[PDB]
Amino acid sequence: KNHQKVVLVGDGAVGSSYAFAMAQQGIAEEFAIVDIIKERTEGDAMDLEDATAFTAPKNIYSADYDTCKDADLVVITAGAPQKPGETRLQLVDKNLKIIKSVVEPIVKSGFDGIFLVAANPVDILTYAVQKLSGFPKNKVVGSGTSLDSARLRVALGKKLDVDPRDVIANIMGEHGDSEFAAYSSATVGGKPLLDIAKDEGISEDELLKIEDDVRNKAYEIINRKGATFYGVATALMRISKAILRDENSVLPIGAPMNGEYGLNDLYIGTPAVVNASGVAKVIEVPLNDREKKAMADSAKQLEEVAKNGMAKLQ
Amino acid sequence: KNHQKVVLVGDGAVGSSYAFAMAQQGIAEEFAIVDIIKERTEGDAMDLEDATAFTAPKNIYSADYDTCKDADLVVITAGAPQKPGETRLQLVDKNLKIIKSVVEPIVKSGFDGIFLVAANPVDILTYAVQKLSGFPKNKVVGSGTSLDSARLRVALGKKLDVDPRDVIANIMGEHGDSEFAAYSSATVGGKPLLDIAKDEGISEDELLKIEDDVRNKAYEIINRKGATFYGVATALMRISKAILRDENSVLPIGAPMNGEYGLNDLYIGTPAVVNASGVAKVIEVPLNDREKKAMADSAKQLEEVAKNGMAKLQ
Amino acid sequence: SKNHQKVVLVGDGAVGSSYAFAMAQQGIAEEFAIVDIIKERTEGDAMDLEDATAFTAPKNIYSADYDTCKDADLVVITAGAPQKPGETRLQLVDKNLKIIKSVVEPIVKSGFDGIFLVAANPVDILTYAVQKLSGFPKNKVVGSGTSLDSARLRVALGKKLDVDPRDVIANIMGEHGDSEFAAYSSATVGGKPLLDIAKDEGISEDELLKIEDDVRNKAYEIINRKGATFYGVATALMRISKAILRDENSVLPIGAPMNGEYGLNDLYIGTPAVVNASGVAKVIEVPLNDREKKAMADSAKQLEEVAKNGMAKLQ
Amino acid sequence: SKNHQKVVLVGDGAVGSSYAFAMAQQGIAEEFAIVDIIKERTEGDAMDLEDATAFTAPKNIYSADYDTCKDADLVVITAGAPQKPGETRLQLVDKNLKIIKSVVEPIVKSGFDGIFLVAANPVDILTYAVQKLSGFPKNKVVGSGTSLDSARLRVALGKKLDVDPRDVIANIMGEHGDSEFAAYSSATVGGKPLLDIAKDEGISEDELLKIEDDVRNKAYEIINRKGATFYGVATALMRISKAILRDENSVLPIGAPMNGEYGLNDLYIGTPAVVNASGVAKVIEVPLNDREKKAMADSAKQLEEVAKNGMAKLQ
Repeated sequence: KNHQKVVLVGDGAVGSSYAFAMAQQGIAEEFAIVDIIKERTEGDAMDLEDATAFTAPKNIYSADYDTCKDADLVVITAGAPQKPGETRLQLVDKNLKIIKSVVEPIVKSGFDGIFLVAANPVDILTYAVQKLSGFPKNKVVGSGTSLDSARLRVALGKKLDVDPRDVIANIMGEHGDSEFAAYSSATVGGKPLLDIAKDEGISEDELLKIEDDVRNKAYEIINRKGATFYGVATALMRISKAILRDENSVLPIGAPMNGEYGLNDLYIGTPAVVNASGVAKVIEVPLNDREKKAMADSAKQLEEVAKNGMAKLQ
Repeated sequence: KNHQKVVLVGDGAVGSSYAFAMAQQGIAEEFAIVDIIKERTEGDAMDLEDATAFTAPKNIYSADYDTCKDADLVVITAGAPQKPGETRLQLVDKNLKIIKSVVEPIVKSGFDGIFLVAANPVDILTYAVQKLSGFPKNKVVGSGTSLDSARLRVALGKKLDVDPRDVIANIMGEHGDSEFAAYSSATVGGKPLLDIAKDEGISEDELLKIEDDVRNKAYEIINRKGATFYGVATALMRISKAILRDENSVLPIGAPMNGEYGLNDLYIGTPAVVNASGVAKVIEVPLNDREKKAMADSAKQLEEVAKNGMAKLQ
Repeated sequence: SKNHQKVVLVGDGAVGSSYAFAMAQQGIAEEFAIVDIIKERTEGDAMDLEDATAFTAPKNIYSADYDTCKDADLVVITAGAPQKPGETRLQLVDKNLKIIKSVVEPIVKSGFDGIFLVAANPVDILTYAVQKLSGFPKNKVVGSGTSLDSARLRVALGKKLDVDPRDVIANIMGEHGDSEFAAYSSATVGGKPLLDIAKDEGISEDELLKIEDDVRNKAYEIINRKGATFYGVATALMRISKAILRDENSVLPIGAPMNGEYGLNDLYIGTPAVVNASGVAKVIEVPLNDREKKAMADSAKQLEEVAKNGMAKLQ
Repeated sequence: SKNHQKVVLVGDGAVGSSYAFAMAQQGIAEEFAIVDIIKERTEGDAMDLEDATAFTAPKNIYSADYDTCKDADLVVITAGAPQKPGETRLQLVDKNLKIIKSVVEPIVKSGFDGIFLVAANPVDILTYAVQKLSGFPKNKVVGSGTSLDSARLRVALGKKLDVDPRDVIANIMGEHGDSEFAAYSSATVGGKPLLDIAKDEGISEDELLKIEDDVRNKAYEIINRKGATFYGVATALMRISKAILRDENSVLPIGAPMNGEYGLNDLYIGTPAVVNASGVAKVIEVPLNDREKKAMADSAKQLEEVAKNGMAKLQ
């Protein structure tokens, strides 16, 4: 084959934004859009097409699951949101059944590329996507704590007047309320962030609120304009370029665990090296006492829910 | 001042997409969002911020009209859509009153940058923005037939298997039903498009439908997914870079007329040279008999509606 | 391949070293092999060029031999000695034909199955030779041809009109060299005839024939100032290389295989052509007015006799 | 200014010509003046570099004199003669101090009010001199300093770990040259200590001291192969130039004015620093372990005596 083919599954606000971000960046020459309502996925290809007159060329079209036979990359944003009076366990059970109905026909098409999974809850569903496909663990890449890392970075940028790209600051654990900022491993210019904190008169106090503001930014953005999508759309575009450009770039992702942090048989938020084979390397960072306790607490929790969910899905 | 400041006015789907497209492209270091509902324009700055961790740095914030004092660029997407049982004349009268309420406070702030006007109907409202501001005509740039040119280009690309960027094909006239494709001036590689048409067995017949499909793509996209925004968002980003990078780039825009096509005292769709001063040069293209008749018909029509509208607005 | 893309450069002179650096800046091709005779120089260059990768996109840059071509997507041939003072164009031709034979045989022996881009001068003779000697289909030998001088014409018409050179759609056509011409009648700015732009701007017939002549002399004029010319063609090579590796189907002026276009066949010559992952997708046959019809015929007949005598002599 | 940005290059040697080409590829700065002694070469170069603009972003590239600096945002000084065989470092110092005096006086006389970026070797002595001789605040003289060798260290640690060199946060620090060191204790990959990466990867203390030494020798090793080194620093200059013109507040290793950081004052020296439209925004004072504390002190004391004797001699 002559050029690179991404398949997006799920053309909601997250998925649409991803497709547009890949249109602006001129990444992937062919872009397949797969969802249930074919009239919408068509309208979206027609709308997204119009950008290719000012960006790089791209053949964007609406498709079905079979398009994956010759895909390099399947991006799964497929899932229903949290309806009021739906608990997290019902959201989990509803979304596992959605992801089973996406993975099985992708794998039946003879797709042998890389998965990036972005559907919430993302570390449960990255686990599920690997279980259901049979794919090697490194060829299922989780979006995981990429976005919330990006959020910690943008917040620490504004507080220090540093380009967000040079804040090496990681949100780690299960994407969601049990995640934490790995502040003791975090640096700007090689200099510890907890040293920058002490010279800038930024207390332990403020850093725990900065951390808690990252966890609540989804809520705060949903509560203002109804949804959140540009952040993750961009995080997804960035992991997409590490894979397709074979970069060996260092990104916080939902990465398969094989002993790192004392964890196994689990996807969870850590810095990883990302390339054409997916997760190349987990980077196992030094955790202080609080971070170590949040990673253990976050992981054990995530494991029970992801295994009962697969057991109940069957 | 040390860096470039864009102000978007109007943070609907068109405006939001524009802001994201400028975030991906790393164009403008400071990006002000002005609309009525401050909780939405805030939510959008918070959402758009998150991209700057993977793209170039950008200080995006919600503001009011006063932010324009030190703006290089004001992008006006402000306007209400066409409600069913609203005629075009009521849409015109409603949108003129909206644009008067945007222009007056921008000009009161002491803004002395460039306008790009994208609110529909765009050639009436580019006219209005120039009348209301008192600004020299070249410092009011219309979005005009940029999008629909982009659409003709993408359609002729697919039909010939040519990168849409190398189809030099212009939609001209008033953006809307009275516009036409300047096919006799259109070329690929220097070679006339009507010669490519005759070798490719593409009839006069097919080209008039290709033209009519460009005019109906808004409708067709609205009818599939409820709205159209990625095309114009990208067209707006592209004209935005010609201004801010002082490019002297050739783009189809709503350009001020001073004798070109036998027209005066009018903004209308033509290729123009775009730079840091706005419209540098109108490019007056050869029209065949049909194109000349569509440009005259489109322009006279647009003039009566734009002058009654300003007369009624007062 | 496709998901980790490999360019091989053959010839790490000024043109080739500039090419590698332009491909370093643009972040195009994940792997970049340099093949030249003196390995201590091709190594020193890969060491200097990798220093860029800390600020540009990642790239595996290294000195190699001809065997590296087995898994290459794209082989860029800049190799050949330039014109010595008492050397005739015929001896430059005969010398560089024997050099390109000595590059092509080991490329083919490596099992290389990707695309050639030929930049060695004289470029339309040597693109002919690369095709005859490789056995590769005509579409997978792309000649740099009139890309650079097209770039020169566009930049000169851009300074004259204060237009972005990327929107000045003017081609230099024919054999790259003294016989080439500006296709001014087919040339356009936003779809406007350039001859009409010329008449409104007070640019006469004779100023355009000088602009055309000044393009053919720019190499000499630059060589006489700073000893050599390379940034132009380095860029043109990078641009054709991006159309191939990104499968763009972009319209570029190139040395394009002829099959009836301009009444020509069994020749590579300067025309706008659609370029993608398979090399030359589509030759654009542009309309020629009476002067440039006669310049294309004159340029092509000439280039044919020299390419056929040269290959007859080589073989 | 801001909306049409002007860089002036002073010195169109190999380093400066590469810089201009990298700035051509990246589409940074709308106007680019080249100021050197031999005007026929600075013209030939502007003619060759403009040929790029047909495929890259538009740019007004031209040969100028020192007066062009009046409306410049950024003046890049690469100017100075390299080390002649029987020349001591003191005579190289004394020769290049008198050259930089002869560049700085007419820049200042033009009414130039933008930022200096100083790349001429020895770079931390000559950044000191550019500040003393210009009268400009310390923040508006940015030294290229340890940017290139930082780039070298990162590319070498990237090949060893198969990590994108852009994610290897390792700095070379001190005086650019033989006294400089790799700040390995403060160095990190995704927030992981590099010394921990070293111990898991079986990379010993002695291999890291060789990697450090191999960075200090890379210039020599490249010069011995291909006569000169330029693509590295050309790139480093382009990167610092983008942080200034885009007001990025990006963290880069540079020759940064000292005001108490490392117990140093009244010196330019290699440290990571935040760089924006006002030049040096913020020096990052990184933690030094016992070896690199003693390398920074040793490097800085040395550089101080030579910069003060040299300016005493010049003045």
